Amino acid sequence: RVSHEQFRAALQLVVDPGDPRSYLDNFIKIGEGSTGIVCIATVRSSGKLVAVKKMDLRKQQRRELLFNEVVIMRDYQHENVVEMYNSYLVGDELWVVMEFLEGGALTDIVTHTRMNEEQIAAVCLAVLQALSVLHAQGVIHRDIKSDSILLTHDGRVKLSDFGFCAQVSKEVPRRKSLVGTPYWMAPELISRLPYGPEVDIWSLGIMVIEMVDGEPPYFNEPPLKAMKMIRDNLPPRLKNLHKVSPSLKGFLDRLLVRDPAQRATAAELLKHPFLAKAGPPASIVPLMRQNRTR
Repeated sequence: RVSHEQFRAALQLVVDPGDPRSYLDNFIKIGEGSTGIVCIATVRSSGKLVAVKKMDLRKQQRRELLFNEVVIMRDYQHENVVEMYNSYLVGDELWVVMEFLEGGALTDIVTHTRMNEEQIAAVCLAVLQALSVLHAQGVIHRDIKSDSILLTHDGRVKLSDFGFCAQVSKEVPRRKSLVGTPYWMAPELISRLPYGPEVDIWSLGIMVIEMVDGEPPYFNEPPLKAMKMIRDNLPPRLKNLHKVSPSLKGFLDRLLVRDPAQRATAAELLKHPFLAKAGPPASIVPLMRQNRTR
């Protein structure tokens, strides 16, 4: 029996108090996640562009996850993680004022264009460098996908949408809770078992299929049957298994391991040769819609 009020009071302390509508003006909606809207605003004083994630407290499936965002954006800061400026509380909504990422989402790049290996390797590297820090401090970002990955004007990768991450300790080292995007889920999570931080390594594997094949495995299928197939059947494979290098296939084989105990860790993968192909963040800039002619 956690009242809507008792909850608000819990956030009232962890957030920046006051009304952010005081110093922000140019509110226009850019996109929409499962949690809420990512409406972008302009500052009055600086005159700079910032993203403002509004999320309703009442309209939530798992309400106590709202903490994840802000609680990870701070205490877990990094070059390949999004920067949060502030976080306020308004009416019945949670407003998180964040850095504006000019490059946009990865979803756009993979669907419309085909990335070469040197670009794909750069993205995987940046994510692992972010994960290796999170996993080491005991964090599981349980919703890894192209939709959660944002890019800068440089093309520098930034992991985002932390709402679906989880904390683990020596007391509670694993979790059962079912969280993430059906298609990018690891089997042990789909099966509703104790899952450690290796769920993200499978999910990163599914993103590599998304990066190559444009969409993830069994995507055209319904959501419930897609999971049954990932859980029951063999590790999913690429359609373009002929175009990929010997290195990439060998890399992805360590990501898409069904048995979590056998599936590679974050630290392990950083040493893998494939990530030597990783091209400069500037090599992603041409593939960004802004510069795409169509």
